[PDB]
Amino acid sequence: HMEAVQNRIVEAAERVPGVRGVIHLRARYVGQDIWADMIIGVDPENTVEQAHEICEAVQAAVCGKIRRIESLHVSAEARE
Amino acid sequence: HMEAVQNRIVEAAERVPGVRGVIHLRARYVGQDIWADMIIGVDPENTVEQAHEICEAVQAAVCGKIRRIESLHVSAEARE
Repeated sequence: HMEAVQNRIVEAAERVPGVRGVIHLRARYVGQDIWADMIIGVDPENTVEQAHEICEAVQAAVCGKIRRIESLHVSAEARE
Repeated sequence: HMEAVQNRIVEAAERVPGVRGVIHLRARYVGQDIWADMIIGVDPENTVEQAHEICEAVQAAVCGKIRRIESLHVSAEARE
């Protein structure tokens, strides 16, 4: 049941300003830890710099709320 | 490691309007489920009716965020 932990990741990410959905989330256990890779949607008219700031906020928010995560790589794509 | 689940319960409860701390939290596993009893602090000058509303909001907030909880009994005491 990774459903429970993935549901938490998504919820957490979605509550960060500028996230327009979670497009992708791959999470796996490395021992008792989670390592994850996520793609978020953002406004296409955000700058690249803003997109990088939103990714960094999501990394902070998600890692703050889900203490078992030990690696979280966040990227962004335009979403309408 | 019930520390992780109890930390989540407390955080969740503390973010509900009118909670002035978690005074007490007993949580235990009943199979894979959590059953818990909690006392929250509230403003002494809240009415008894308001205190009951805050308890009901905490029950909702906590059970909404921690899906493994299958019983949560919330009571209130005055806290300055």
